[PDB]
Amino acid sequence: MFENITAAPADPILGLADLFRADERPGKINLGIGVYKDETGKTPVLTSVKKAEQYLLENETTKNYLGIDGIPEFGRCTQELLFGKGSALINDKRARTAQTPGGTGALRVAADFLAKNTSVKRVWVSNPSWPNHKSVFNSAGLEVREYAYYDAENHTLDFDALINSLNEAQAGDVVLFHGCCHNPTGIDPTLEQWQTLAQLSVEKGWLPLFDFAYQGFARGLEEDAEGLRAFAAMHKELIVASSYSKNFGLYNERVGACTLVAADSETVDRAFSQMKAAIRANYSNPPAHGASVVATILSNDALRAIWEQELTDMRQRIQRMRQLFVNTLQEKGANRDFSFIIKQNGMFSFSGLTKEQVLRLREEFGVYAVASGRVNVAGMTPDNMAPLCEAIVAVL
Amino acid sequence: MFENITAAPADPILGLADLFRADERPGKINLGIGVYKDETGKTPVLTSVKKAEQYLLENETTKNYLGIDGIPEFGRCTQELLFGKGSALINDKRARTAQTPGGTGALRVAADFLAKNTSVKRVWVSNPSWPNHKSVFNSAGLEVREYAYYDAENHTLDFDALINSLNEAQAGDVVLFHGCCHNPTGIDPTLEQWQTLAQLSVEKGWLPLFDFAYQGFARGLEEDAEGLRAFAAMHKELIVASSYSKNFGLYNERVGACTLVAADSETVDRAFSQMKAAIRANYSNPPAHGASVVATILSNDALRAIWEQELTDMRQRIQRMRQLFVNTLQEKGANRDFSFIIKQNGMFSFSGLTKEQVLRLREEFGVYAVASGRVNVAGMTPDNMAPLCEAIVAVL
Ligand SMILES: Cc1ncc(COP(=O)(O)O)c(/C=N/C(CCC(=O)O)C(=O)O)c1O
Ligand SMILES: Cc1ncc(COP(=O)(O)O)c(/C=N/C(CCC(=O)O)C(=O)O)c1O
Repeated sequence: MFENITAAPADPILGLADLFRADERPGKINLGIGVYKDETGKTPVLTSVKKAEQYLLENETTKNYLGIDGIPEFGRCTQELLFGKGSALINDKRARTAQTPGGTGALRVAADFLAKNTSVKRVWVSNPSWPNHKSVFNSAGLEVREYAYYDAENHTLDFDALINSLNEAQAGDVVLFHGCCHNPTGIDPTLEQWQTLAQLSVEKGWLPLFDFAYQGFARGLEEDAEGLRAFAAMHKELIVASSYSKNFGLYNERVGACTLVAADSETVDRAFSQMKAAIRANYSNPPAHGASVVATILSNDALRAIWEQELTDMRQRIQRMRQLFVNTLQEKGANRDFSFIIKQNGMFSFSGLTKEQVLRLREEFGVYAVASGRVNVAGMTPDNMAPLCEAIVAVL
Repeated sequence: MFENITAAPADPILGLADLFRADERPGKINLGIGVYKDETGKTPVLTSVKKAEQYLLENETTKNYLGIDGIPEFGRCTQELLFGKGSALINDKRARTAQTPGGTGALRVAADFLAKNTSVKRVWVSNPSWPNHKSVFNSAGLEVREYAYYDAENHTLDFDALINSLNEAQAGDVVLFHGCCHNPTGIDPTLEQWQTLAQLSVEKGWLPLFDFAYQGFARGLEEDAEGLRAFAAMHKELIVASSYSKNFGLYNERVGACTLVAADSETVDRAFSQMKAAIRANYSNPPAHGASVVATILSNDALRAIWEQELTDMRQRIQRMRQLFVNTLQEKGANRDFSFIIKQNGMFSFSGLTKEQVLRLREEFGVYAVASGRVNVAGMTPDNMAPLCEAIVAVL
């Protein structure tokens, strides 16, 4: 049965972990996978998370199954983060949330739900985007088409090209938007651009699907949700796939949410029952530990204050690394303008390196980035910055 | 987009939790969902698990992503449980294991892997089986056909009907076997019947898929894997979807494994790369907490001894409830032979109640079972046994 199976191609991102660690030389520097590092080059457990875990250890009395949609408090807290306390969507009970294994899990549940219960056949994704978007949607039987996004000359959002691209999208197509911290470009729509896009998607009959993996890493929790909320104010229906992997540092505990919004309570409840059916036939019900940590923190004033400051600390350290990166590149070498790196949002910079320059960085210098030229600024430290920048200057 | 979606039908099992708890009367008795209860009617966290969780709390330094296939130690420990220490499958490196979110997750990963990478179109499942089998395989685009299994007159395995049923299976079809503790009948093949089936599946060209959710609940860890190992000794290829939900009491942490076996190391590695691709496009990588607990326990002599005794305690309490059930039914009423309940394996008894008798039990008496007549013996206690048996006798 298996003797004729062809090997899968290497994953453009996760496969870097394989190449790394297999690399035996001491000075190697990992700027690949999007995981936060502190100033010592480690990815620690958040202190708020350790405190929540101690509370769960001391107070959990059962591991009995959650409902298919997970912990109710987790869903309520998620909807408040997305839409705002006092939101009309929440008051009118227009939103239902399923706790999922990660943001990836939420994207797949959305895709399965859409493929089986609607007329959706196509998802529009930005060029460039996260490489696993195409994989998730294709796996559900949906085709993926690309829209223009990035002006590489000016390092801006090519808004006119984006709009003209999406003219080929038909009513009933899904359009995927990154909520904030675009992966890989770090360039987000302005509020006015979000507002224009919200209006256009209504008029064109697109179903918005938000991928919201970095809330809090651009400007702040409320600020980063402005685009989503502009869409929520205009649309009867949308889907949000959100992740707590980065902003709680809970990567391996698989903590995400799929939030379904419809015109009214009766409709969203009926539609959500089919989302739950899609979950039941996938992994049955979701993993409690990570989501319980998130719910415990978000619903407690003390823990939430600790966590919000830890998230602020992460955001500010990345911003400090952006500036140090630009300054150190000017030292040690070029003689080219990298000021655009300072304005980018999130953990990545899309640095202008070619595929071959990235290969050379890996092979010659032990500096690891993604072939797209994406580098993880959150992986930079005061200690590794000089060798990193010396390496980049060497490859031009 | 959503205004025309039809509501999903109620889940035959998990939907009981909804009907329960919504039921406001004090004397209600839950014999539905397959979760262990102790003598006090609670589903506690195992002590071995609490100890492992304290160790993780004290020693975990990161939540950085696991590999797509999860914790390496978890996979090694899983393969030893399935195949035995010193197994040829392990020595020849013919098996690869992915840590998954639950046994359900492992079944779905198997199904997706098979649908996309092989010529499999059909899965054969026993009549009766777990209702979610059909849902999982259909969701991957595989059709499900049923084979005969149960002689209800003699409460035995109808082996001749099983064999004649499977004559309609073609080479290249998948045949699903429950490893031990058949859900819902509690009737397993004898070792000699397993050995016959292993030989027959080789000659017929079936791909065996084992669902192994209850290892340790029939006779013991090694004993319960005899059937699987008989198949392993005869087949070049098979798949095992196993769960630690029940035998570690880790239901809501979603701890399972999908184990792929091929003729040699080169083949299983090539095939497993496509299993990892199927996972990446689903939930990306698996939840660490539950699987880390399992790995921590299985790989430590002290913790594993505590856990093995806790599992023995659970198995023996269920056996004591089987006897108390049969004895108490004879008291309080019938006048019918229930001795077959004593010989059944696992947490369920398939009691001979009709759909309407089960409805009456729920509506009139607040006793909750599945419409198939399946009752959770592990939900019976010395304290709830008399009202339970009085209710059953009342409906005949
Ligand atoms: C836009 C976007 N959507 C979803 C995800 C996945 O989040 P989780 O499934 O919660 O780990 C991510 C995580 N991205 C990573 C982390 C590793 C990965 O999954 O690729 C990266 O680009 O390096 C993301 O950037
Ligand atoms: C033969 C068989 N295969 C897989 C599973 C699912 O195990 P997990 O996904 O690890 O929770 C189960 C769990 N069965 C339950 C528990 C609740 C459920 O998932 O249906 C039941 O029949 O009541 C099972 O019996």
